[PDB]
Amino acid sequence: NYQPTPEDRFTFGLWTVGWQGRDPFGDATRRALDPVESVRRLAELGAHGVTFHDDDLIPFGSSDSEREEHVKRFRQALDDTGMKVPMATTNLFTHPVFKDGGFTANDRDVRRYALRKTIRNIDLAVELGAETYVAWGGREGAESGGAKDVRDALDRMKEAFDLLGEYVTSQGYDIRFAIEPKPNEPRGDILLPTVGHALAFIERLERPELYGVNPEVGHEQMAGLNFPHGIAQALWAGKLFHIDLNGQNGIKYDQDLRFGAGDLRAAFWLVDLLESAGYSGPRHFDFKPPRTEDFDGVWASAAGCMRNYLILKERAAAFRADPEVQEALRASRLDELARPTAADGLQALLDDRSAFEEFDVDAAAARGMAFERLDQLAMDHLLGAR
Amino acid sequence: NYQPTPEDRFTFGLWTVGWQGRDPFGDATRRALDPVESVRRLAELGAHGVTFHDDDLIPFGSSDSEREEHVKRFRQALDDTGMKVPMATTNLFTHPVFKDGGFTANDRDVRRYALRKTIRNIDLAVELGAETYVAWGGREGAESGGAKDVRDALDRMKEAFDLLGEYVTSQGYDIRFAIEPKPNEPRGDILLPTVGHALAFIERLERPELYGVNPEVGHEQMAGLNFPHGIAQALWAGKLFHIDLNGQNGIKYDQDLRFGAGDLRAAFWLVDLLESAGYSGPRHFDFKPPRTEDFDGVWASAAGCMRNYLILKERAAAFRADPEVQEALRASRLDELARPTAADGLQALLDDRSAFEEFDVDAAAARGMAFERLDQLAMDHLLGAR
Amino acid sequence: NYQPTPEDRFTFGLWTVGWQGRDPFGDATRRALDPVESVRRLAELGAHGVTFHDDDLIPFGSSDSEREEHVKRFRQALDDTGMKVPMATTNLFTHPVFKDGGFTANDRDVRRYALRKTIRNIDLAVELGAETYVAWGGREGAESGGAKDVRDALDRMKEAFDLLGEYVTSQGYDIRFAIEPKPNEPRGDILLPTVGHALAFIERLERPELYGVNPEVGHEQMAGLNFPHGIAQALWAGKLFHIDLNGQNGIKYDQDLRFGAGDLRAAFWLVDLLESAGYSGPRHFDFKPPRTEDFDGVWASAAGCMRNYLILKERAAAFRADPEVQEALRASRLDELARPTAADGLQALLDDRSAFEEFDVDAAAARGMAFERLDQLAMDHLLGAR
Amino acid sequence: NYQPTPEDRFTFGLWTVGWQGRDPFGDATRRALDPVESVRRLAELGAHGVTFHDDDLIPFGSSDSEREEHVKRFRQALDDTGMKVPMATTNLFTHPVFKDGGFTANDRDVRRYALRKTIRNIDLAVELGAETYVAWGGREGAESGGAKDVRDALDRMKEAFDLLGEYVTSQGYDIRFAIEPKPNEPRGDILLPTVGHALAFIERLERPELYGVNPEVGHEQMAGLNFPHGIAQALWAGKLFHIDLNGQNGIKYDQDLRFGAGDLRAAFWLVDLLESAGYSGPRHFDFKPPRTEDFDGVWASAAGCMRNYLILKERAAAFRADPEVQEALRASRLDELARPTAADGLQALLDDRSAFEEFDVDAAAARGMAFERLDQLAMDHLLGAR
Ligand SMILES: OC[C@H]1O[C@@H](O)[C@H](O)[C@@H](O)[C@@H]1O
Ligand SMILES: OC[C@H]1O[C@@H](O)[C@H](O)[C@@H](O)[C@@H]1O
Ligand SMILES: OC[C@H]1O[C@@H](O)[C@H](O)[C@@H](O)[C@@H]1O
Ligand SMILES: OC[C@H]1O[C@@H](O)[C@H](O)[C@@H](O)[C@@H]1O
Ligand SMILES: [Mg+2]
Ligand SMILES: [Mg+2]
Ligand SMILES: [Mg+2]
Ligand SMILES: [Mg+2]
Ligand SMILES: [Mn+2]
Ligand SMILES: [Mn+2]
Ligand SMILES: [Mn+2]
Ligand SMILES: [Mn+2]
Repeated sequence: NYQPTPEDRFTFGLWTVGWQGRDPFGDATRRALDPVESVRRLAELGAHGVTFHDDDLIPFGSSDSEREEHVKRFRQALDDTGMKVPMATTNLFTHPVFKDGGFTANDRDVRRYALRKTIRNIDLAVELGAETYVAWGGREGAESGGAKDVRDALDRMKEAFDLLGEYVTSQGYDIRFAIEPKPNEPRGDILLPTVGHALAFIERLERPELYGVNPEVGHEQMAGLNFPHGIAQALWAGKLFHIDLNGQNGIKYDQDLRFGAGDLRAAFWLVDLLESAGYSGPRHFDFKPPRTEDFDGVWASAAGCMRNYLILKERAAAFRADPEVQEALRASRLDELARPTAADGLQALLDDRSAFEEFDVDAAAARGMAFERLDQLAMDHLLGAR
Repeated sequence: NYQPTPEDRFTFGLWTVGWQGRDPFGDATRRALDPVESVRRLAELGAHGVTFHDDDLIPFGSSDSEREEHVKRFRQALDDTGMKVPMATTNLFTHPVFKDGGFTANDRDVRRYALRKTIRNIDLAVELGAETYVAWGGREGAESGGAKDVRDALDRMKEAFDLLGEYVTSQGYDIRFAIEPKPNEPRGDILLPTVGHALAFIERLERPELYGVNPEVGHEQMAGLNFPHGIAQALWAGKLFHIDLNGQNGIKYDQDLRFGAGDLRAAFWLVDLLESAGYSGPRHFDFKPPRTEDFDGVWASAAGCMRNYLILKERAAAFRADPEVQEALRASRLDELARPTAADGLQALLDDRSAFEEFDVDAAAARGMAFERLDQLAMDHLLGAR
Repeated sequence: NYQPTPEDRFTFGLWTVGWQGRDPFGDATRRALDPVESVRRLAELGAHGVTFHDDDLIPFGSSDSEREEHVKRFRQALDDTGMKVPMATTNLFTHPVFKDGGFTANDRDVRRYALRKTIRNIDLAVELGAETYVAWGGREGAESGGAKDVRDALDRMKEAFDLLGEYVTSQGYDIRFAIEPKPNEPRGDILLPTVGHALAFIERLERPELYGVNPEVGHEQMAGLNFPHGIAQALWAGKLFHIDLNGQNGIKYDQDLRFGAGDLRAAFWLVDLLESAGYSGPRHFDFKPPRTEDFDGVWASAAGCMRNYLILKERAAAFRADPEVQEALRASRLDELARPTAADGLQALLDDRSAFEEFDVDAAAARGMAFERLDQLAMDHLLGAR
Repeated sequence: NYQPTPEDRFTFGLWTVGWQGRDPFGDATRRALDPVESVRRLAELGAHGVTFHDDDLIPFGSSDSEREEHVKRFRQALDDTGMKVPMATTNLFTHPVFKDGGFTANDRDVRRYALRKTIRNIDLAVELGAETYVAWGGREGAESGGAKDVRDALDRMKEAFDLLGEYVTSQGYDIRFAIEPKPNEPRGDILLPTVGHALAFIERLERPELYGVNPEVGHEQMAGLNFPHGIAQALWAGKLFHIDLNGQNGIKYDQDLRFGAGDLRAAFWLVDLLESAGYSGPRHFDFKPPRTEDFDGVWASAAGCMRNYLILKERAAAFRADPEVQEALRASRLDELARPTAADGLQALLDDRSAFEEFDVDAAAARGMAFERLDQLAMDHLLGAR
């Protein structure tokens, strides 16, 4: 039951199952994983593919020789398993050089280095088959108000993203970029803190069609925001290039729980939306098996990610397929929401006395929305109580 | 000391000093204010102007005759005082008809009525001199996931804003629109929940140049976001058409405290930014004198709004004018942030060995940002301790 | 399926289904309910009982004559239905006189009036069968730091609660008091903001055995706290006299959604705890049918409260009864948690070399907690996926 | 100006200025500090004393020989400088063995080891002069609901604290214990999450007089709580044995900014309260110089902690000493708050017709609290604008 297969397009970062358990207040609880072993164990679990930071796959400061050997080993594991690599990203946050940012570090030479580090890994990503290249500006921001001129920082952020878009255009690459928003941590406030801010920023770039968002469940929830709503707006803009799935219990540090944990009802409505809208990108899990777990718990946690997606997928499908739910949706006028407000046009609206002068405001106010009955049908399906 | 004058461009909504003190758990503590008295008392305090909802100025359901009388009284008060009306807005939230929204109500006839209600008040706003027309979609959203198809809702929201833009274009009006974001309350989640989401949505409108944001201090803070950062991004996009100033203590219900209360340091950095960037729009206070206050406390609270702006203005000016602060800004490389990252171009960057192969990553990592010394200079100025 | 009966001990406040829908930004969407009709409709739904504020049952400012008539009507409805009244409370928040508090108002005469208002309703509560009298100090607090000396306020709060305890002792009443904590709203910060603060305060009262807590799901979640954990600590202290069940989506205004909505997984673990610990008090729903709903939606929402409790009750029971879950609990050493740490005593511990000098810290560190596998068993049961 | 001296009782943890800058997403940006150098540099800055975890002073796993040498070096630095050690604590969180807790780990042998680790360091603390021994149960809690039986966990927590109290009683030590609450991080939820929960738990211990709280500014703010209010309640209970001062910007990860940053107005009201109540314990800074800083920034940040306390101390003193503020406090009836509500007694209250039957509720409701004018006087003083 609920066994994942590659058609489900489930993917995992090397850094997820490979997280050793170091947190602000504690040392590693698990040994480091060989990327080759992760590719194999994930393939056995039914995953579609893997993702990586440059520094997950090639240890930082590697010579050309060692770099080659790490990449060759990895590609062989991908060949043995048929695992794909739909997305890759740059580590612009771990090394102390990035303590004030990469693309928006106050130090100009760091910003140039950030771009060269990213461009090198774009080449490798394209070679391995990645269709999306993710930017998470985890270090772009400040802890204090005077440390960062944010208009200048956004100048530098636009400049970097424009340069990356000129680079892929000059190479004839098909890869597109996806910004992964996060409101805070490790910086006190991070630039482009939500899906909305990232989408707005993209529209000021030179080639906006090359850039979308990679929203993460837990990150929008760290701002108390409704993650299905933000995904809906990303889909509405045509910008949902990729997505990070995990769990988060409210407004606190970034938990990265396995998907399904945290806000379970939001996970249900998210899966309902992704499936209904026909999202066809990777279902990527950016999660961390809690450091309480040994290696067997790591793989159980990763399996649980896919399992919870597939259960929720079945619950939302049954919900939508239920005639009683279809009738409830009509009773709540979800169908009227889809009708143009005034396709008859502005002048017809202005002359339409039934829209104002003769609008019976009180009869319309008295019509109950029947939202609670519909939500309890949704709850009944989610819990299997139908 | 710190006495406001009309050149300071301080404005107040009729609904602010006129808030009677009804909250979810209690009845009104103050009698209703005559708009004419508010215009006069505000003018005596040194305010530049007033704003209004349609239903603040004309009681809902007013005949043409009574409407005329309410407007004539109001204009006379504006003539006696020289008070301006730089902004107006529509009440699309109080009446029970709007319980599921205005522009995005599931009921199509409510959406049409919403638009006719707004268009009527745009005409009056333009007549009274308003340069900005604000939309706060306080009822646009949901408490439960199935109640609102958010992609369809954004269709309807775009349709309404496009119709309003066609209307002002057809009338030859100069007025522009500003979306006021709010993440939640009174709906469980509100559509376009932050400055970022509103800015992104604007770029999908037919005439994006007609639309900006009216961000509110407390609303971005209800999402835990950095309000000066969001204002910076609005300024960066050229979209800061208007601004709502008040106070908010963290993530909870919308407090609307007088400006300066709540997050005092954020208020300092906000005033520093507005003044430094040369923002020239109204400094509008969307606040509520707490219901603990009688009428004398109402006017003291409103005076306190302007007073705190002017103190903070002086502190930020002294901060920026301090040679020790100018030197600290250089020590933190705020000037390098303003320099293009790679004006020499992509190819020069790719061939620049000092940007990667020969970049001494560790020497750069060892350079301290000196952010704490700069922030303590900012703290010293804010507190008058220099 | 999942039909509630009076043995389930489900109770509702008159103010819950009777909420007319007035919120900070909107007028009532529903007509007022006759308390007699609420008693009957709730009895038909399978509820065990009702609760009330004094001013829900007798309109404020009622003469003795009218008061008598309102009470007689109500008791007759209770006689016709067999509905019980296990809890009552005082409205010390709606009337403008309480704008700075009841028991801790700065004005001494208001504090005395608060106590007389409460004592009058204790008499009625005792007559109607109430075993618990709830205090919600919704107005006790401040919006600004200088407005309330909090040590003096706690003096006054202790004085009032001591006086109430002397009153019930002098009358020979069996009724006990329960403090309902709330962190904020309508005050900027409310005194005794969480279960913990309320429990600590009780231990300074003259007769601590007369006082417990009435924790509310949404209120602890408004502080981002774990509601099952706080309930566990209340049970551990022997102080869970009563409980308020509802839903809340994170840190924002007090939503009072129907129970089961909001944090669904927390609702599961709460029901699991209440049932496992053998809590036998009322399962009281302090919720508000959203103002989008008409009267049919009001009763559907109230039914949904009980329904979700009973589904979750069945899921947690099946979870606990599962042999695979019992084995998982042993694998995670939940049984070792129940064993005394050092029943051999301090001196034996000090001389036990296996507890320090010879403790193999690394072998113990390597033992995985197997928490993820256990939680995925819990998730499987909650969703019906076993 | 604002130069700290030892009479100000400012203290710092070795782990504060000694924080190397490793965070969840990045490596250390600073070399490790020798505790002897920290003692000296802090003494030069005007600090009163230092605190430590066992593992800050003696590296984990040290032989008796090396342990002795580390302690001797440290005591010599304390002798050269006259620096005191008013508080010490145990590291029960860094080592992987504590991944599920110390005192409440599910594994019984870990709980015993936790206690032996703590008891060893109590001996050293007492020797060095510590009057308070702090327990921060950072690992006590869970990420998932089934992992921790919280009633059993509180049993184990009581058992451990009782054993520690029996140990100090058996040794004739004067040292007292202080629980440092934290709501979350590194566990998803931490047991005893706030000051209130810790105070309540203490009252169930065998010897409650031996236990108080060590509240931290940022930790209560991570729950959105009012830190001055919680301190007031701790003072009211007689339990403010110690205090941790720092800065935090709202509900997010534990920032540990230098004191004064974060919520500046809350810092003002906190200093006002501590000074007014005559708190005489250490003013301890549990903060982390941001990892953006080099060693010079570390000492500037630490100096800034004391500096901001002393500025705020002067502002609050001037506020309280202002005749205009004294008059405002009377206008807001802060003096009436201090008067007993009903020292005439219950029966006199019951027979007092002026407290109910003849209480003019509307005249009392119409009396404005004048809170805004008082708060603007407080704001004026804080900003130096008087
Ligand atoms: O850079 C991309 C990735 O970096 C990871 O280390 C972070 O945990 C993620 O937020 C992000 O998806
Ligand atoms: O509609 C515009 C205005 O409506 C007011 O009632 C709300 O309080 C504000 O958020 C908003 O500025
Ligand atoms: O006074 C007791 C009750 O008052 C109600 O109006 C509030 O909504 C509840 O928080 C509380 O249970
Ligand atoms: O154990 C006591 C101390 O441990 C430190 O590592 C934590 O940062 C503090 O929260 C605490 O004061
Ligand atoms: Mg991610
Ligand atoms: Mg506003
Ligand atoms: Mg309640
Ligand atoms: Mg601490
Ligand atoms: Mn994350
Ligand atoms: Mn607001
Ligand atoms: Mn509530
Ligand atoms: Mn901390």
